[PDB]
Amino acid sequence: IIPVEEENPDFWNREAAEALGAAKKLQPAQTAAKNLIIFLGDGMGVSTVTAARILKGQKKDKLGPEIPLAMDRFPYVALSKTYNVDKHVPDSGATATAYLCGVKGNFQTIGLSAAARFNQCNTTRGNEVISVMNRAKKAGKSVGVVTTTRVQHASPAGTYAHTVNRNWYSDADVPASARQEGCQDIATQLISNMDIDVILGGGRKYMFRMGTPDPEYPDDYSQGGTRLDGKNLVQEWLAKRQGARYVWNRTELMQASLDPSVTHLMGLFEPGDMKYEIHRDSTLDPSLMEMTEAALRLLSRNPRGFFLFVEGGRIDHGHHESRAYRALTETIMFDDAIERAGQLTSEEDTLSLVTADHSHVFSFGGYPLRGSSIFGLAPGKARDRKAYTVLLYGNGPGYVLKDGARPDVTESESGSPEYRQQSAVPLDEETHAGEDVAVFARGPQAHLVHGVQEQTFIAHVMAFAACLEPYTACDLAPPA
Amino acid sequence: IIPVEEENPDFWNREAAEALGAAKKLQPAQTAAKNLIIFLGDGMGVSTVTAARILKGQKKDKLGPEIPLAMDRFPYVALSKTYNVDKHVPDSGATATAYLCGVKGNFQTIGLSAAARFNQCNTTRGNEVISVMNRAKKAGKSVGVVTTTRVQHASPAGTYAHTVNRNWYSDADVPASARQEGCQDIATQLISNMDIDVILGGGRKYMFRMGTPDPEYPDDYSQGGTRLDGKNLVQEWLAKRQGARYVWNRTELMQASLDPSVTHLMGLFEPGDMKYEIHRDSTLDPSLMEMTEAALRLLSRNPRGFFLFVEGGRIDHGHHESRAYRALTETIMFDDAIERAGQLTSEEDTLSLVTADHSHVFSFGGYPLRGSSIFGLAPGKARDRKAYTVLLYGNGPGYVLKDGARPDVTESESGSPEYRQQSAVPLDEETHAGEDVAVFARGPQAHLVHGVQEQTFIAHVMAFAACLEPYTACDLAPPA
Ligand SMILES: *[C@@H]1O[C@H](CO)[C@@H](O)[C@H](O)[C@H]1NC(C)=O
Ligand SMILES: *[C@@H]1O[C@H](CO)[C@@H](O)[C@H](O)[C@H]1NC(C)=O
Ligand SMILES: *[C@@H]1O[C@H](CO)[C@@H](O)[C@H](O)[C@H]1NC(C)=O
Ligand SMILES: *[C@@H]1O[C@H](CO)[C@@H](O)[C@H](O)[C@H]1NC(C)=O
Ligand SMILES: [Ca+2]
Ligand SMILES: [Ca+2]
Ligand SMILES: [Mg+2]
Ligand SMILES: [Mg+2]
Ligand SMILES: [Zn+2]
Ligand SMILES: [Zn+2]
Ligand SMILES: [Zn+2]
Ligand SMILES: [Zn+2]
Repeated sequence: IIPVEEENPDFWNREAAEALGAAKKLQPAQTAAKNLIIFLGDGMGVSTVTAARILKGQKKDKLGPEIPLAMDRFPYVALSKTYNVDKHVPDSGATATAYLCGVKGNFQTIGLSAAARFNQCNTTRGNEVISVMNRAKKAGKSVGVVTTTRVQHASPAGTYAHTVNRNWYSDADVPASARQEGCQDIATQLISNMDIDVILGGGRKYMFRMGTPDPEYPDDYSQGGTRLDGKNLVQEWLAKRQGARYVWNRTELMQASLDPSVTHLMGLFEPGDMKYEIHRDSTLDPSLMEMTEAALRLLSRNPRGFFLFVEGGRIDHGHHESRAYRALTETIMFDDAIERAGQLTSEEDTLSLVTADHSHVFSFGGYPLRGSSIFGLAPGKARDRKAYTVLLYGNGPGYVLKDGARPDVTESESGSPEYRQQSAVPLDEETHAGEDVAVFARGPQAHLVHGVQEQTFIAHVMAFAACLEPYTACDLAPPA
Repeated sequence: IIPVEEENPDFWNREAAEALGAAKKLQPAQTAAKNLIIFLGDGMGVSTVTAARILKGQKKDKLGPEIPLAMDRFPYVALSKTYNVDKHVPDSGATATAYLCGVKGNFQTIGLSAAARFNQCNTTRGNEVISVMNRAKKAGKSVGVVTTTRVQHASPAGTYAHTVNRNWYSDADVPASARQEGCQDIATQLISNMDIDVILGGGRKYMFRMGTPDPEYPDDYSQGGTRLDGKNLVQEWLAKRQGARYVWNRTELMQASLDPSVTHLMGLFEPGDMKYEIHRDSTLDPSLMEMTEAALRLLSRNPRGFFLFVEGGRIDHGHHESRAYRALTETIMFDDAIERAGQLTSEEDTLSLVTADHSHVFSFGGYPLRGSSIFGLAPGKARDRKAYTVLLYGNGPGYVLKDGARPDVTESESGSPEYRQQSAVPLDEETHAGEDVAVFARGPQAHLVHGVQEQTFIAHVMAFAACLEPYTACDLAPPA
């Protein structure tokens, strides 16, 4: 559909004139950031962002691509180079080390330099690299970890842990030799490595001993505690903090977030990862947006400021399933959380960065008409005279041969929330992609986010902006 | 391979400290641009840029992803939204209208507002939108069009033409009704619409009448002239310009580019598009880099400055064939041309933008090791126990079923210049992609290139920077 208003060149000339005016008004801050927020869209590459924008635009009353995402409104953009030291196409652990600790590492390790080796406990020590969140805490700021995955998953773990193996969620996962050598599981590291004021997401199970019924699924044993060392880490965490509260559901989160004197809040809302937003029980579970507001309620009380990590952690998972519907709906909720944080904080004193850890082999093609669904079919048949989707994957589990050929697909099918887009190569899981991802930035020192940078730049600019870390001699005036 | 130096966190800390220093030194110009250069990588999306960087890095003596492209060194980056008014995934014609005329248009039209309709000659008039190159010429600047495609192809045509149909290369292509209605073929528009000082690329055939032997392929009739109206457009062009010279080979280009008193230069080096760089006859044909130097030699003589359009036009073509080897080698040559222009011009007075018209359904995945060839196989077999490549396409002509299944592939095969990477969907041509592309910018007013913008922004910032177009009342000091 051709929007009549866009047929007039003045429509475009007006918009661009407005764009130039706004571009010209941009000025660098001379003041430091009181607060730091990194929003991490896990797997949210450039193709995911554009596709998400179109979907969200249509979710509203619009044609799609012309409607900005909240992240699109951020003034400063850079491209981030995501390679790990040992692999061109990275994982979440070693990219976390880069954008949270400012040092690149090897695939599947977290918070360690590339002198460490994956799954070799005895290469750990000396190679720990401290996150900017850790450094923010050392400087007196409150710190928060918020994600739709397990809080012990690779991305949030980058804020606090150091491990040669991202799979070491609880002691149950650590080989005896590594346990003997003192490599702690991530759940333990979560409560021991540093003080964290707010911890919100999934991952209940790793905190409790085997036999412990999950409170929300007391009749599904696979959801119960996993630990073999007898520890209740929630209880240990509560015991070492006054003002500490633990919640596992939305209503309790709500009460806690408004309760003055709740100073430490741990909200673990599923046994493992939180449900996709489309499957979320809105009585039992907070959305990402709700969790980030809950975090902000508590974190904003500290006069010295805060560091907050907010992850759209299941964007990635949607893409791995090659279910773009799940990837993009997670991305919209991620964008809503970004929008909400923007409503609850000031860019005068808060440096906010939105980025992705890496991308996916996700593409948006065919030649679909303006206003068409992102989940629709490309106009015109493929060379095999069957339809195909505008959304596709390079590889992954949507590769199908139905009696010896690529199957036709219909609009109703292509539009289903369970639909897996086709790929060129069958894999149980679609693969990450190695191309540059965006960094969006607003707030004090956001103008420093520019050009094409190593992913490590994200950690360093945030540390610099807040006068942390090796930049205590930033030469910045106090936050506005 | 793990580079030993990168195992030390100070490697990363040093680099990022250096990055912050450079970021902090960036200052906006208060002066206008004397010169304007747009480098257009046709089809050169974010995945193409990263893949190209890795290849080029290894072409040198390096592991790949850590080595900047010339374009990577540009300080300012924005994301450009490429949708056409009528289609989410655009073509080269209507994106040209956006980044060259500052107005979005409909798919397969050039230099027309979206009030025009494709292939409807009688919707043309009133809807012409004038390019910033045209406006630069009106302001006394010299102007140059340089590309590896036909100079009448959609992208260069955006600098000078206005047509409802990009396929109208010569009069031979225009229906009688449209000819009767006065819609001129692009080759005619090339010589008639405006004065152009330098025209370098392919497209000899459309300039000469049928029967005219091509000078370089006098024994292949399909390469001869196409025109039915009896016109020799080269002769007509030469006749209306003193100092005018026409060349069809590299040695003549060389002589002309150093010949003072050659004031107008038309170099048409193939009948149609120029050969891929890997197939270029270096005695007969100039590379893109060589052509852009030739252009700069002539254009730089004007004291009022110049506008130059330089296109890596066959990046796109490589991707359409799903031959990433051709796409990426074109991208490297495009980057070399950017590097060369940077050597021959000053960022004190030259605004240079590098961008793409749109992307492709090209992805870079698997989990390949550091230092591995971009054309190599992903480590580990696919779910069908056969190898797969790190480079893949969503759709296109690399979709193969060899006796009823996805064929295995070897390293020697994957690395061949003729190799087509696999896709999910068979198409004669791989399809453009609709995700945002990068804009890289350096020079006076380059800092205005920021955030997420409509593609039209590219035209407007360039016009603004040079105080052209509707921005004669820019409020800028004279060029430095
Ligand atoms: C780590 O332990 C393994 C297993 O015994 C051993 O082979 C290796 O040498 C150790 N490396 C270090 C750094 O001690
Ligand atoms: C939420 O958690 C509390 C325990 O803290 C429990 O009493 C309440 O029943 C829970 N709500 C639901 C709906 O399960
Ligand atoms: C263009 O010409 C066609 C063919 O005769 C006609 O149907 C149509 O109405 C014309 N449109 C305009 C704008 O004159
Ligand atoms: C280049 O063009 C000129 C005509 O301008 C011709 O005399 C010369 O032979 C050409 N060179 C080659 C190698 O064909
Ligand atoms: Ca729950
Ligand atoms: Ca030639
Ligand atoms: Mg994650
Ligand atoms: Mg082109
Ligand atoms: Zn990830
Ligand atoms: Zn992942
Ligand atoms: Zn194109
Ligand atoms: Zn194309």
